[PDB]
Amino acid sequence: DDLRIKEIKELLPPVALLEKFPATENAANTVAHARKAIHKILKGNDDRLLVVIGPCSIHDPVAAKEYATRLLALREELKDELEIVMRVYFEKPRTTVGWKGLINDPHMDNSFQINDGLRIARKLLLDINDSGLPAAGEFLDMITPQYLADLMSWGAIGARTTESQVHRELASGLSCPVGFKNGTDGTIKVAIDAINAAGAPHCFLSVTKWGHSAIVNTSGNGDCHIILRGGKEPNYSAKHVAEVKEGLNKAGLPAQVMIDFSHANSSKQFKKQMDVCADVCQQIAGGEKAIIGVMVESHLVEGNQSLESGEPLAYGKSITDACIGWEDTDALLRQLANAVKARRG
Amino acid sequence: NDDLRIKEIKELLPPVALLEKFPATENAANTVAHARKAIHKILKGNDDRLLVVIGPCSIHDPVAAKEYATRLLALREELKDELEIVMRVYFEKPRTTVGWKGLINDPHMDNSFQINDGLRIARKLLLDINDSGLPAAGEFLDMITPQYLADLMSWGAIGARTTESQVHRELASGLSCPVGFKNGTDGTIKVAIDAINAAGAPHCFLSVTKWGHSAIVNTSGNGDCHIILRGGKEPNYSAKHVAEVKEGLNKAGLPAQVMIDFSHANSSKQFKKQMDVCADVCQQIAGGEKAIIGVMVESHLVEGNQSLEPLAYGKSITDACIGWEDTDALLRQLANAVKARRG
Amino acid sequence: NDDLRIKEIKELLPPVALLEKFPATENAANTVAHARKAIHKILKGNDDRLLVVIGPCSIHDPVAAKEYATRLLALREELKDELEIVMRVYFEKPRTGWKGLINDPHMDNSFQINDGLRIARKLLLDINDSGLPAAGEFLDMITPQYLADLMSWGAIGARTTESQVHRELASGLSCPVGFKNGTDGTIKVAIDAINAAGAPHCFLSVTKWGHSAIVNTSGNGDCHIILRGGKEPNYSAKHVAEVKEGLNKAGLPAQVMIDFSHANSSKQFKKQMDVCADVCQQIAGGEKAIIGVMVESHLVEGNQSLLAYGKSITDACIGWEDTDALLRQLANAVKARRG
Amino acid sequence: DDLRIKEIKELLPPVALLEKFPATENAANTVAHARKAIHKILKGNDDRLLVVIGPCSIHDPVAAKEYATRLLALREELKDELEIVMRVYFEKPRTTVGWKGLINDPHMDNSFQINDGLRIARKLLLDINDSGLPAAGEFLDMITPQYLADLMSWGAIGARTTESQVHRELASGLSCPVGFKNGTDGTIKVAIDAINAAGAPHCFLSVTKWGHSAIVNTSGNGDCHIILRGGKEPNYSAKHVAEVKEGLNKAGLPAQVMIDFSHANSSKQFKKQMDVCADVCQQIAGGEKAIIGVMVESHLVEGNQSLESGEPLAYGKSITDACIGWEDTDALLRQLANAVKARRG
Ligand SMILES: O=C(O)/C(C[C@@H](O)[C@H](O)[C@H](O)COP(=O)(O)O)=N/O
Ligand SMILES: O=C(O)/C(C[C@@H](O)[C@H](O)[C@H](O)COP(=O)(O)O)=N/O
Ligand SMILES: OC[C@H]1O[C@@H](O)[C@H](O)[C@@H](O)[C@H]1O
Ligand SMILES: OC[C@H]1O[C@@H](O)[C@H](O)[C@@H](O)[C@H]1O
Ligand SMILES: OC[C@H]1O[C@@H](O)[C@H](O)[C@@H](O)[C@H]1O
Repeated sequence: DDLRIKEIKELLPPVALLEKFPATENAANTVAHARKAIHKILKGNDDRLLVVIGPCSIHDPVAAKEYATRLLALREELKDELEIVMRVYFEKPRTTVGWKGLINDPHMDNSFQINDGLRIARKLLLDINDSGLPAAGEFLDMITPQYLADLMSWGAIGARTTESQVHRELASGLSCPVGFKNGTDGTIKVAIDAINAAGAPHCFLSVTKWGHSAIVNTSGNGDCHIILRGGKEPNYSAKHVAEVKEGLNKAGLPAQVMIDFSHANSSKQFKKQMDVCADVCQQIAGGEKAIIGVMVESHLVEGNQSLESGEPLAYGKSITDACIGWEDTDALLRQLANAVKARRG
Repeated sequence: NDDLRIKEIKELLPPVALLEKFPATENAANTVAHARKAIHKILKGNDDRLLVVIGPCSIHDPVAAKEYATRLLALREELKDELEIVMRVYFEKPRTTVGWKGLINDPHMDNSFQINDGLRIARKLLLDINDSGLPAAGEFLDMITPQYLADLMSWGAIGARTTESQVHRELASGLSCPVGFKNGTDGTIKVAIDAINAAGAPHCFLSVTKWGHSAIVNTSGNGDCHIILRGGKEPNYSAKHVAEVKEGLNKAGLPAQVMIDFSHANSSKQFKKQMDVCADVCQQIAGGEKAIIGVMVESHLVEGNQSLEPLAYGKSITDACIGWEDTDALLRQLANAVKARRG
Repeated sequence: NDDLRIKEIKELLPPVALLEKFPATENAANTVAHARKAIHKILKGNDDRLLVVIGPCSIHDPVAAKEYATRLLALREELKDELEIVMRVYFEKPRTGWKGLINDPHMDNSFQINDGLRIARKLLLDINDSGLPAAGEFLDMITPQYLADLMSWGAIGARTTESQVHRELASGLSCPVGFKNGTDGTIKVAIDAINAAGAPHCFLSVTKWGHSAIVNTSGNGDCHIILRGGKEPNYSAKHVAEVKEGLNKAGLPAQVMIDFSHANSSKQFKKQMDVCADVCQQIAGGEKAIIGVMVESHLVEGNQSLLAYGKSITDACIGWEDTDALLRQLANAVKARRG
Repeated sequence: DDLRIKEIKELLPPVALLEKFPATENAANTVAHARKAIHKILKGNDDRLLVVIGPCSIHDPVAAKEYATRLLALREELKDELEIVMRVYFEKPRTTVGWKGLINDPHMDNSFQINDGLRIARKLLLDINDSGLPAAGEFLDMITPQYLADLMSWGAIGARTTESQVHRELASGLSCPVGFKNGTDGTIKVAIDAINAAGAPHCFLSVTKWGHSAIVNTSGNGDCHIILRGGKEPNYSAKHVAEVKEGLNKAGLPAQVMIDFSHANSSKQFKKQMDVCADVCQQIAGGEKAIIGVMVESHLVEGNQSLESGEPLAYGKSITDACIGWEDTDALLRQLANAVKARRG
C-alpha cells in the first residue's frame, strides 16, 4: 500500500491557528454583523446590494491591508446603499502550472510551506475583520475552511466543484452564506441542484478543529445563492437575468442572483468589468430587485504581472488574473450605490 | 463565529483500526496485486484482453453481494483468456441532489448513519471478495474513506460529477490502483483529459493519514489513468464518438484508449439498453478497434430497481441494473468480440 | 530549545486498534465482569473466600502461559467454594535486562512494542475467554488503555505507590487495585495511596483514540494493601495485627493481601511454602482480615538466564506440584476458618 | 471500559500553546544560557552556586511577576557568585489530596480549567524568561512537560517519584539538567539509581507535541544530580554530605549535591531555612566544593494561608507550604554569595 505516496509531513491543527490568532471582539462583531446583513438581503428584508470586491488572489499582505483601508472608507460612505465585503482569496485554481497561492506557497518560490501560509492567511483575515471590514473567501477543499471560515462573512464554492457532493456537504455546514457558480456553458441546473443539496442536513466525514477525522452532522444551509459568471457568451444582461429568475422560480427557490463582472462576463478583459457594471446598474436603477449581489476583481494597481524567479514585483498589482485598479474601483462602487438609490427612489 | 450549522460531531475509528481488525490475507493481497498488474499491462497495450468492470450500481446487502461474487468469479475463471473481470463493489454514491449515499454512510439505510458499522461491514465484504480471488472496483467520492479500503481495490473510478475536482485529481495521483475518469455529465471530454494529465503529476496537499490525523502529503503521480465514456446529452459509445475521443487523446499526447460505460446516459437511463450498447461495442471490438480496453456494466442478481418495508432480494436500490441471465450472456458476447479482434 | 535528547519518534497503534482487532468475546467479558464483582464482595466483607493471585513472575512465552492457564483453571473450578483464583499475567519485571513481553516480545532488544501489545492483548483475551480471570501490574499510564478491560485485579508497582500520577490512574481503573507497603515494611505510603485513589481526580491522560485529553475519575473504593515485607518478612500474625490497627486508625477496612514472594520469602522461592503454612495457620485459626494472597508460580520451578520451557526467565517461582499443594492448603484453611 | 471514568474533555495540544506563546529571542537566550551555565557547574568548570529559589507554588501571575523582578535584580547583582533561577512550580504532589496547582485548577475553585491553566502557565513562564530570569520546575505529570519544557532551565523530580521508571525515562529525554530528590525516608540510593537510569537511553510510550501517543527514543541525560531534602532527620550537615559524596563516588558519579533548605531539612518550619543557610554557608566558605546548588522556598510575604476558608487571599503569600518572605530572601542570597566568594578565596 501507499506506493504513490512519497512523504507525509506534519500539519498544524486548526486549533493551533485559532489559539495563535483568535478573533478579536471587533473581528467577531464584523463577521457576525456582515453575515446577518447578508442574510437580511437574501431574505428580501433589505434592498441594499452585496458587493464582493477585491483581488483575484492575495499574494502580499501589505498591499492587501492598504487595499482594505481604502475599501473600508468606501464601505462606510456607501453603507446606506451597499454591503461591501472584501474579496480575500488565496489561490487561483488553474489547469496549467503556476503559483499555488498564498497558503501553499506564501514565499512564492515554488516550494510548499503550508504551515507558514496558513499562519499568514489567518493573520491577514484577522487584521481585515479587526479593522471593521468583512471578508469573503473561496472554498476549494474540505480541510482549509477549519482554519479560516470563522473569519468569513460570505464564501463561494469553486466553479469546478459546484457539482461535487463533498463540496455541497461542506456548504451545508458553513456558518456563512454561500454562492454557487453556474455551469461553464452558462446553464443553472447544476447550481440549482447545489443550492438544494446544501440547504439539506448532511452526515459525513470531516476533519475537526483538533486535526482529527470525525463524523459530522450539519443543519443545512439556507443562505445559498447562484453566481452568474457567463458561459461561452456573457450572461449578465436583462435577458439572461430574466431566464435565470424563471429557472429559480420553477425550482421553488428565491429568484435572486449575484453577478460576477469578471472573466467570461467581461470576455477576460479586465476593463470590461466597467461595461458589465454599466449594464447591471441600468437594470438595478430601472427596478431590478433580483440582483442581490455582484463580484468584481479589483486591486490597488490595475492589470497583472507575471511572477519571475529572482526578480521583485510591482506593488499592489495582481500576479494572477488582471484586475481593475483603484480609480476604476472607486467609480464602479459609486455607480452601483447610485443605482441602488435610483431603484427605490 | 463557529459551528452554528454543525449539529453534532462523533467519534470515528481510524483506518489503522480497520486495517488491524481486517488485514489482507495472502490470497486477498495476491488478487489485488495481480489484477492491478494485469490492468496496467492492458493499459500499456501489452495485453489484448478486455477489462470488464461489472456489478451492482451500489452494494447494500453483503449476502446478495457475496452470492453475486460467487457467480461472477466462475465466469472470470471461464473467460480469463478474453476478459479481465473485476466486480463493481460501490460503497459510495454521488447523488444528483440528496439520497442514500451508500453502505458506508448508512449501512442500515434508516438515516442512522452508523458509519463506523458501515466501514467494518464494507471492509469485511471487500476482504472476503478479494480472498475468494475476485478483484474489486469502487468509486472514490469521499476524501476520507479511501484509507480504509484502497489496499483492497484493484481499480477506481472518479465520478462524472467530480472529474473536474482538484481534490479528486490529487487523490487519484496518490492511489495505488489504476483510475478511470468519467466524461462530464454534459458529455464534455476535455475535463476528463485534464483530469488524466493532472493525476499523472505529483502533488502536495492536505489529506488524512492512517491514524486519522490531517497532514501534508506528497504524491508521486499516477500514470495508469484513463477516460470512461458515459454519454452526455446523447450516447457517446459509437465508433464515431470513439474516433473523436481517440483523436482528442492523441492531441493531448495521451494514449488513445477508452473504457466504455454501457449504462447511465449511454443507455438513456434504461437498463435493458445496456444490451444494445453491448451489441454495438462488440461490433467495434470484433471489427478491430484496439482502443477499447475496457467496459463498465451495471449488473445485479435480479434486474431493475426498487425504492427504499423490507426489500426484494438481489435488486438494486439505486440505478436499474441488468439481471444475472443477461449478464452471463453480455459477458460471453464480450469475450467472443475479443476472440474476433485477436484472430 | 526542544528535543535535544529525543532521538527518534515512531508511530504507536492507538488502543481502539487493539480493541477492534481483539475484542472481548462474550465469555471473556463475563469472566472479567464476574471476577471483579466477586473480589468486590470479598473486599466489602460479604464473602469469606480468599482471593488468590498466582502465576509467573513475568510472561515471556505465550504457549507456556496458556498451558499454565489450563492447569490453573482446573484448580480454580475445583476450589471455587474456598478460593477466588486469578492468574497473574505480568508482562514485565521492574528492575534497575530484558524489558518484558510488551517491549521486547522477541527477546532480542528490538523494542517491537506494537507487536508486544498485540501479543499481550491476545494472550489476555484467550485466558479470559477460557474462563480464567487475570491480574495485571500497572507500571505506566499508557499501557492500561490497551489491556485494562481484560483485567479483574491489578497491582500498582512497588516503586510507584507514592506517585500521585499512579494514584490518579488507580482512581479511574474499573478493577480492584492493590498497593504494596514500603520497602522498610511501613504501611503509611500505602494508606495514603488508598485514600488518594478513593477520591475523584481530574488529570491529563491518553484516550482509546491515542490522543491526550482531560479525564475526570470517580475514585476507586476497591483498593487494599499488599504486604510484601520490608527488611524482615511482615506476614506473621504479629505484623498482621499491627497493620490492622493502622488501617483501623486510618479509618480504613482492616484487610490485607499477603505476597508470599521476595522479601516475605527472603528471596528463596520454596520459602513461599513456609509463608503458606504460617498464613494458613492464621486463616484456619480465624484471621478474617487476610482477604488475599499473591504467589509466584510456574510450570517448572526455579529460574534461568538469557532456554528451558515453562521456567521463569526472571525471579524464581515454585513449580507446578508445589502450586497444587499450596492451593489445596489455602482452600483447607478457608474451610477451617468458615466452619 | 469507562466504569470509573466520569468525563473526558478536549485538551489543547502542545503545538497550540507553542504557537500562541512562542519563545522570544531573549527568552530563548535566557534558557540557552542558564542551561549551559548549569552544565558547566555540574562538569566542575565553574565555582558558582546554582540557586533555585521562589514560591512553593505559583497561584497568582501578578505576584509571580513582582517576585521575578525583585529576584532578577539580585540575579544581576550577585551573578559573579550565584546562578539564580526562579522556582516557577505549576504542579504540586500532595501527600494524599489537595489543590494540585495552577495548571490543574487555575481558578482555585475545583473547576479544573486545565486549558486555561496551560495558557496562564506558559504565558507567565514566557514573561519571566523574556525579562531575563531563568525558571525551574518540578516535572510531575507525564503530559504537561511538552507544554513548558522549552522554557525551563532546570527541573526536579520530586521525592515521591524519584523511584518511578516513567519519571526516570522522562528525565533521560529532557533538554534541561534535572535534580533527583532523595527518598522521603532519607534514602540516598534511590536518587543515585535515578541518576544512572536517566543517563541512559530509553525507549518508551509518551505523547508528542501534537497530543498523540507514540513510541519515543531518548539519548540519556548526563546533567543529573541529587537533591538532599532530609529524611526522618535533616541531611544537610557536613556529616551527611560526606556520606553522600562517598556514595556517589562509589557508584562512579561525581561527588556533587544540591541542598534543599526546606521541607524535611527545615522540619517544615519555614524560618529554619535561614538556619540551614547558616550551616551550608559555613560549609561552602570553609571549602566544600561538592555543594553546587541549593533550593529555597521564598515568596514576597512570609508564611502561608488557607484556600479552604473562603477568605479572599492575601497578596504575595503562599497557599501551599510556608515560605520565607522577601527581606529574609535578600539576606539569604547575600549570605550565599558571600560564602561562594569566600570558597573561591
Ligand atoms: O456508479 C456510477 O457509475 C455512477 C454514479 C451513479 O450511480 C449515481 O450515484 C446515481 O445515478 C445517483 O442517482 P440520483 O440521480 O438519484 O442521485 N455514475 O454516474
Ligand atoms: O516543591 C517541592 O520542592 C516539593 C513538593 C512539596 O512542595 C509538596 O507538593 C507539598 O509539601 C505537599 O503538601 P501536602 O503534604 O500538604 O500535600 N518537595 O517535596
Ligand atoms: O489550502 C490547502 C489546499 O490547497 C489546494 O490547492 C489543494 O487542492 C487542497 O488539496 C488543499 O491542500
Ligand atoms: O509582553 C508585554 C508584557 O506586558 C506586561 O505588562 C504584562 O504583565 C506581561 O504579561 C506582558 O504582556
Ligand atoms: O508497556 C510499555 C511501558 O513499558 C515500560 O517498561 C515503560 O517504563 C513505560 O514507559 C511503557 O513504555
